[PDB]
Amino acid sequence: VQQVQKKLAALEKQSGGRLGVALINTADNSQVLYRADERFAMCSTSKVMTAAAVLKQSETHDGILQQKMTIKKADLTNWNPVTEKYVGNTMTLAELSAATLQYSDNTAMNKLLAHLGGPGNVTAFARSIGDTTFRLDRKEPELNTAIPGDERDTTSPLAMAKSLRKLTLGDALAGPQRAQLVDWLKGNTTGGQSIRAGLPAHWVVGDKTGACDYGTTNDIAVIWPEDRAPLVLVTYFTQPQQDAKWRKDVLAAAAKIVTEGK
Ligand SMILES: *C(=O)[C@H]([C@@H](C)O)[C@H]1CC(SCCNC=N)=C(C(=O)O)N1
Repeated sequence: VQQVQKKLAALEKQSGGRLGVALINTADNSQVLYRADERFAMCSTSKVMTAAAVLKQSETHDGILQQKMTIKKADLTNWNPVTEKYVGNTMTLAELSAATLQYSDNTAMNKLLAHLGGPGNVTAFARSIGDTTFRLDRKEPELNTAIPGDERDTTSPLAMAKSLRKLTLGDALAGPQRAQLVDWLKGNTTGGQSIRAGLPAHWVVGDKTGACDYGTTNDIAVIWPEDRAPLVLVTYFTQPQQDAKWRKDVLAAAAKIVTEGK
């Protein structure tokens, strides 16, 4: 453990940024923490809490995931990998949730936010599940500024690890909703060079990445090591320069360091 600690600290010092790690081993509830209580900009990883809020509604509102929303050229933002393929057409909340989680579509994120009534409702949802750290303040793309010292749109590695666990393995969501979130996370197409890169290839993973200003490179995941109890891992990383380049490789190394031998 203290060896895992020295390695993480060395990884951070060599990277020149600020690293935040929180790993929860559901086998014995043990934890590997590094700046786990410090706040980091979540940017794209905040889409998990947001999608989960929509899923929560579906527990009481029958067929809500089949409800349609119109996509218009005016809704488009700086990143619409999927939504731009539907200009002038409709997308269901499920499709929007999938586009948001698996391709990190910014316009889909804003569609979900509009449906939920704004980011304050996502924050409220987080509080309803016991997360008092999480906070969503803005919409896309402003929530990605990741300004140092700014608390807007941030959370701690540990708090996000606990909520991801509650949402994917716990009781924060009901069975069908819990299963849909896990499926969406496993279908993510943007995490190939992050947490997944530092893990044995056959291990099963569900995750949500994030890449924003100040070279902030994030990733939150649920890991199933073969037939052993799943691990919940959060690797957050931010740098001194506003225009810094992303370090998906730092998250891969943090991942390997804390999960090796698990
Ligand atoms: C989330 O933090 C941002 C924001 C614009 O919504 C998006 C952008 C990306 S693509 C980053 C790196 N890909 C290729 N070079 C992601 C993402 O999931 O990676 N989130």
